Amino acid sequence: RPPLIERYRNLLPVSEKTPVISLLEGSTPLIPLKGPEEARKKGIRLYAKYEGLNPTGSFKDRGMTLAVSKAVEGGAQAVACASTGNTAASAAAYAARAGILAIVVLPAGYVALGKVAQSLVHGARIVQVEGNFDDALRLTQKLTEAFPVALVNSVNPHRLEGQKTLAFEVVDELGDAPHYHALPVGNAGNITAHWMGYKAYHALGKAKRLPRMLGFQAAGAAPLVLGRPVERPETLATAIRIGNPASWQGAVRAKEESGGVIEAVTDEEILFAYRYLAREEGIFCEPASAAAMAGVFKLLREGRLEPESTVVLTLTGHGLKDPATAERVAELPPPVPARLEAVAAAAGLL
Amino acid sequence: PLIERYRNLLPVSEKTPVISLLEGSTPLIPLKGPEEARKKGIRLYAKYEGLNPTGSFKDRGMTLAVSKAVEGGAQAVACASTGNTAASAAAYAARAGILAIVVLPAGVALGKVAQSLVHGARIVQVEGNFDDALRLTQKLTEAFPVALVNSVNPHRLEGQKTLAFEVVDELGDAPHYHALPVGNAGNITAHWMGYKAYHALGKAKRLPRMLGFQAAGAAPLVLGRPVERPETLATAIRIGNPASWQGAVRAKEESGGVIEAVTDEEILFAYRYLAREEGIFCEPASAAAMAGVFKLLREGRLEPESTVVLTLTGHGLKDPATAERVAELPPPVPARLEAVAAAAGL
Ligand SMILES: *Cc1c(COP(=O)(O)O)cnc(C)c1O
Ligand SMILES: *Cc1c(COP(=O)(O)O)cnc(C)c1O
Repeated sequence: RPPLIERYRNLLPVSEKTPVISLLEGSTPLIPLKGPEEARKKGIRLYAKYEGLNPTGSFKDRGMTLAVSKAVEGGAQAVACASTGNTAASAAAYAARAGILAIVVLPAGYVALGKVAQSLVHGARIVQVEGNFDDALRLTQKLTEAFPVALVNSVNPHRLEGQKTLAFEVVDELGDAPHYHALPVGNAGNITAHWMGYKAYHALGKAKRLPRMLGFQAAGAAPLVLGRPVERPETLATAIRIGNPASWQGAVRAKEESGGVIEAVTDEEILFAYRYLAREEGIFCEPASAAAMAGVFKLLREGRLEPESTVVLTLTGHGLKDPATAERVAELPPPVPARLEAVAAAAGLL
Repeated sequence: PLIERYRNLLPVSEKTPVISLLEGSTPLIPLKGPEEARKKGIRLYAKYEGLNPTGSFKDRGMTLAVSKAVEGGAQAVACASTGNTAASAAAYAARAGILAIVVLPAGVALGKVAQSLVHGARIVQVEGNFDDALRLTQKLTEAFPVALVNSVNPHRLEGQKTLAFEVVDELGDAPHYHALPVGNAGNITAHWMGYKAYHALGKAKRLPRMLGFQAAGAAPLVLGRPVERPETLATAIRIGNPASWQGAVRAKEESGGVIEAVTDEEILFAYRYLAREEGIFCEPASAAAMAGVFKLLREGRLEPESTVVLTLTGHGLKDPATAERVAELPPPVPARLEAVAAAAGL
């Protein structure tokens, strides 16, 4: 696992003066999937780029390594965001690695300790303000303008450049870009970066073809499917519970230029794919990440994937990011006497 | 795949069905410090096993144990524990299309087994104690087509030995010292096996001194006798009678290393240090390895200019309870730039 910035140095906005703040993120496994049967019946091969195996458990590490490295190169004493999720955790981990502050501004009483616990252990400075979520974003902006603090939010150009490397790794591995590439779409910075990576590698000549990007959003938070912002987003897939994507334009360009789509999958569909990956492929990912697999199931049922094609799915986060969704009251059989036969019977071996 | 990468050094053949989640090949992250180490030119590297498919190094052993189990036509794998072994076993069982059985004493925080459950593991609770569950799992794997995938399965040790191969492959040689946590001691046994094997190959031009560490409240190998009431927030190494006891002692003696204890406070300190200073979030049991290095460092027991590798066994995401316990949310401040800057430490 080389530092991501070093693996693609000549293709990234870095110089010899750029301080490489790396946790050896990237270079994640591209697991060939066994099925599903719907796909095998048509010679369609699926590969899961397992981004949950990045340092903080999310693909965001790809963008953060570059963003914090550049921030430091600029003399920044800290980075900031107004996120309560995987962004804050990634920012905090890299800030810690750099020896600088990670600042997260949020409306008081909004988040639970459990959700920001990861970023806090990394020493994140979480500032709850007595105001609205608009007050937090705003105060964040001014912090970035009055002090040496870099904003590492969704639109940070460096986060997008770093996230582009995922496409590079896929082509390096497969020998070419896949026919299709599915992934979840929240603020849409990831699908925008994926498309950037593919176009860049294509121009470089390492990728002969360009994949059709397949973006999927939860039905309850599908502004890019609906073609309008969603004021009241909702879904068990927290990572993509977004009503106004920050990289809206980037997503639409990626979709259009790649000849792809951005469609919706229901929470039931997301939950189904979530279970499928865990029980059938042995891959535990976040519900939002599962949306990508739900998306492939959807198009397979609709007969919209060409036979004999290759499909790559970016499973964005690790299942451990959201234990709650995995801890529904199990309702396990009652205990059995400490007798072997009883045990084998309970284990279903008889 | 790990099994393919080290095919010639593992007990496999063309007949072995490879059940892999592409585990292994984890990052060997060079640590910035601590200062105590920089002071003596002692370089530290963290082999981050928390980035394996299920979040712990055990996947190294599980891929081999399950693959061999299937080679023998096993209809299932089983273990008498909660936590990482259960989760790793369940994930690979799912991958292979066979059952994962987890036998536990009756009377169980779903968090201890939620990860194995999401993979579809079958939990069987028996009305008896820990020994009854283990005794029953043993008899179960002897009578039925079920492989026992606990710390003493020989295939798990062989698979886990690969960690040493990778460390040598990347550094270009074996390190002067290799620290890691010790629960059932299968991991330290495997690490030594790996170094010995690479030594026979000429890959390692030196043998590292193995430095094992246990939580003070669960340090049987440090006390020379079993602990009937093991205690420690470091759940993964809260083991009173290590199943791979002799293997550990041999690793310690033959390598000229040690197996010492660190307190829960020292473990939390190392845990905070890794995340806050190196940006590495690991499970508390894993931090005991860094705690151990901190200990020998202040005792002046690590040769200057030497290389020290630490196996951080699991990912911090494995233990949210401890993370929440350590985390603290500051009180709200007014929504004013000066109040925010002040609180952000600017
Ligand atoms: C941030 C995140 C997303 C959403 O990605 P965008 O670039 O906002 O579209 C999806 N899944 C996970 C696990 C994430 O962390
Ligand atoms: C299993 C485990 C240990 C203990 O390893 P032993 O082989 O039992 O010595 C330590 N840390 C983690 C994260 C583990 O999963």
